[PDB]
Formats: sequence, structure tokens, C-alpha cells
Amino acid sequence: GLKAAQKTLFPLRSIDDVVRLFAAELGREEPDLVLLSLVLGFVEHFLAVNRVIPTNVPELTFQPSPAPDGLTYFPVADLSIIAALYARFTAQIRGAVDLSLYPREGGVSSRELVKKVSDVIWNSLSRSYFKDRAHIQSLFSFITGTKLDSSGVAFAVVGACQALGLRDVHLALSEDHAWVVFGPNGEQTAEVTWHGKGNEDRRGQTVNAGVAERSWLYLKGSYMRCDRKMEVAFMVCAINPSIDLHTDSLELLQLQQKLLWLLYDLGHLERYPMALGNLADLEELEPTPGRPDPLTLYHKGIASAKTYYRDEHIYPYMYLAGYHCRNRNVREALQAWADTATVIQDYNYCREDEEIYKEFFEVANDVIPNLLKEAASLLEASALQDPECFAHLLRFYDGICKWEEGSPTPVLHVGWATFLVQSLGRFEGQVRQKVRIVSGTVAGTARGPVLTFQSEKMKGMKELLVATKINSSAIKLQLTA
Ligand SMILES: COC(=O)N[C@H]1CCC[C@@H]1[C@](CN1CCC1)(c1cccc(F)c1)C1CCN(CC2CN(c3ccc(S(=O)(=O)C4CN(C(=O)CCCN5CCCCC5)C4)cc3)C2)CC1
Repeated sequence: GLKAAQKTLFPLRSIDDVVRLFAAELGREEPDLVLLSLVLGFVEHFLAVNRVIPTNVPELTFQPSPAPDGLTYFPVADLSIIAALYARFTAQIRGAVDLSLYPREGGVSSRELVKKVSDVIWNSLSRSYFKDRAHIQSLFSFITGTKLDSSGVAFAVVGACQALGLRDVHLALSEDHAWVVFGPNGEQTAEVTWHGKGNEDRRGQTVNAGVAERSWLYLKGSYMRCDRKMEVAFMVCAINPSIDLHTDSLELLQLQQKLLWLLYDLGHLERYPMALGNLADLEELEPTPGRPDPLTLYHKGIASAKTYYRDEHIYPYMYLAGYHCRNRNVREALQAWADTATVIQDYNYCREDEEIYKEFFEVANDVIPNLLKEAASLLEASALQDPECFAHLLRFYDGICKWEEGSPTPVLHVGWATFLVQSLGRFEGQVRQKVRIVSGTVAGTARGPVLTFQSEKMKGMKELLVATKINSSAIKLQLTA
């Protein structure tokens, strides 16, 4: 229910009023996910979904204020609008789940209870809508339009469980999928949403098969297990400032940035690597005085992945590579993509890993070839003269090759082979042979660049990659075999 401590902070007539609600809620023993998701969805609706201020709607008012280069109008989150939306969600869940039928073994939710709550959210959704549509992530979207994206359904099941008073059900997250964790120690797992485009319905099952398989989608079991504060962080990361393909809401960017600093300062981003990369992206767009630099924040994201998730996360390095690409730091961008491939090498490419395959396919066959092409234009009146860039390029391919080893389906095909030959060819013979590809002579210690290949394919290509005249057919045949 909504208490006085919550209601007295309403109405929210500004960005700072919304931040105050979140600061107050984060200080409570159990932060209300439903209320916080509704507010974000309400303000996102008028700031990005339908910016045209309604004429025939009374009660709904907008707050003018000075915009940094005339006026800007903020959707006033009235207590009556939000409280009615909140009451409608609560009434729906409580009315569909009869908790007397479920034996709560000392504050522990059964699989049967978690599956019923999942079935309630699932059966409420519209029969037909575009799944990759923007702004269908929040509880506002679930209540006003019965539309939720993939991870939105997972968050809604958690929100619904909290409303029923089930403190043991939590959000579980990988870098591309979401499920719930529950039980006496949070070691019980259940699928609650779909994943991919026509990849069946595994809803109600454990994530064991996905973890045992070594797919990137289940991160070999080193996935995030959210507490309530991390679920608030997820919801803030889930804010979509996109108005259209090329424009953003300056208010939603400013709101997500201020909310991410709030979460950061309380230490709730310490175990959320991708939130730190998101904050760093926001800081580069609009630096806030007294705060650390985007580079410091990207490295804090990598440090979190290393400390709490045994360095099995891809996107913290991808965020840093993104920064360096935008700023045209070729060496530092190639280094961060090679570090991404060093992580993926200990995974096996499975059916539902298309999201990360598409990411690697694009860097290896579009982004890197585009970078080295632009770098070659700059040489005609530098990074291509640096043997360290060449070693990063080879370590990157080494990771992709090793990733393919032990995989049920191939990674590298004829399409990759072409861009490897072209990318190798962008470095002169003298620069390429400065790299020492060694296996190591002695193991341990006693009281030009050097590179070691972890993959069979790059190892068998050793001499070809470094030869003055590139044997295209042989490099293509070995990469695709
Ligand atoms: C922090 O935010 C979140 O956690 N968001 C969550 C909340 C709601 C759900 C959302 C989401 C959504 N997914 C579902 C499909 C997308 C998610 C997370 C966990 C579980 C889950 F189910 C869903 C995530 C969204 C954020 N992504 C992370 C980002 C993708 N990524 C990224 C970074 C770099 C590259 S890159 O390949 O390096 C590339 C090339 N490069 C360049 O800059 C080129 C050179 C420059 N040049 C080019 C043009 C000329 C000038 C500049 C960028 C690619 C992707 C960062 C993860 C999934």
C-alpha cells in the first residue's frame, strides 16, 4: 500500500521532485518497485512517447520552467493519477492470486506460487504488438497498454510478487535475458518471459541447462542476482530517453543521470557493471561538475565485472571500446575489443546468443574495417604503423576462434574470412613482423609486442599472419575450417 511517507512527496512537478521520491524510497527497508516504475513510465510517456500536451484532459497539468537554450514543460505526476494506477495494479494481482491456496513455509515462496504470479502477468498482455518497440518496459506500459518487452515481463513478475508480500522473489539478469531467483537461499530459479524471435516457451523451468551449456545468455552462472536496490537500478537503466531514431529527451537523459548518481553514491552500482557504463556514456554527453571522468567510470564497470562476476561479462569492455571509437582512439578501441573477445573465448556459441554474435560480426566486419580504412586515409598527408594495434587485432580473432571451439554451431564463415585478409593487409609487413607470436618457453617465475594464441585456428595460421605476402586462400581456408 501507499503510505504518508510516500504520498507527501507528491506532486512531482520536476526532475528533482522525482529524484527526491527515489532518494526517500531507497532509504526504506523495502523500496516500492511498482510506485517507482509507474512514475518513470508516466514521465517517460509525455517526455518521449506522446509529447503533444493534451487539450481535453483535465486534472493532467504541465509544469513550465527555464530550459537551457525558452521554456520546457514537465508532466506533473499528481498523487491522484499515480495512486489510481498503483491501486489498479495491486487490485489486479491480489484479485487473481489467492495466497491461502499456497503454503508459505516460513517466508518462502514455492515454485507453484512463482509460476501463478508469472501466469497472471503473462495472460494480461495484449495478443499482438511489436516486441522490440521502445517504451514498453515499465509498469505504466503494463497498466495503460498491457504491453511489456522481454525483460519488462520479468521485472513485472518481481513487482507483482512484492505487492503480494513475497520478499524472497528477485530479479535475475544476464546481459541479454531476465528470470527470477527465489527460495530459502535464492538458489531456486524460474523462467518467466520469452527470449529471442520464435525460440519456444521455457517459462516455469530452471536456468540450469543454459548455465551447464556455457552459453553467454546464462553467463556460465555468474549472472546478476538483484536485491531490491539493484531492481531500482535496473528500472533506472531501463529509462529510454529516445524520442525517435535520431533525437533524445533532454529531461529523461538528465533524470536517468541524476538517478544513476543517487544509486552510485549509495553503493548500489558496485555490483551492476553495465549501469556504470551507462553513467559514463551520460557523463560524456553532459559532464556534471565534481564527478569522475567517463573513462574512470568505464574502468569501474570492468572492475565490478572482475570483482563480483569472475570477469565473465562482455558489455563493460564493449562500453569502453564504444567510448574510444567515438573519440577515434584506434589502439585503445582495438585493445578493448580484444579484451571483449578474451572474455567470450571461454564460452560456447549456442542458438540463443545471436545478440552477441551480431555485435562481434559487426565489429570484425564493419567497425574495425571502417576504423582501419579511415586510419589509412590519415596516413596520406599512424595506428597502422603501431605493431600493438596489430597484436590487438590478432588477439581479437583468437578469442572468436577459441569461442567457436566446442560450440554446437560454427561462428566463422566465408563472410568473416574476407575482412580478416583486408584488415591484416592494412598493416605493412615490417609492422606485422614486429609482433612476436610465442607459446612461452618456461612456465612460472623463480625466487616489439609479444602475443600468445589460446585457439587452435590462430596457432595453425601463426607464420601466415606475419608473412610479407599474404596467402589469402590459406588464411581464409584455416579461419573457415
Ligand atoms: C545499462 O543498461 C541496461 O542494463 N539496460 C537494460 C535495462 C532494460 C533492458 C536493458 C537491456 C536490453 N537489451 C535486450 C536487447 C538489448 C538488457 C539488459 C539485461 C538483460 C536484458 F534482458 C536486457 C540492455 C541494454 C544495454 N546493453 C548494453 C549496451 C549495448 N552495448 C554496446 C556497446 C558497444 C558496442 S560496439 O560494438 O563497440 C559499437 C561500435 N561502436 C562505435 O562507437 C563505432 C565507432 C564510432 N563511430 C561510428 C560512427 C561514426 C562516428 C563514431 C559502438 C555495441 C554494443 C552497450 C545491454 C542490454
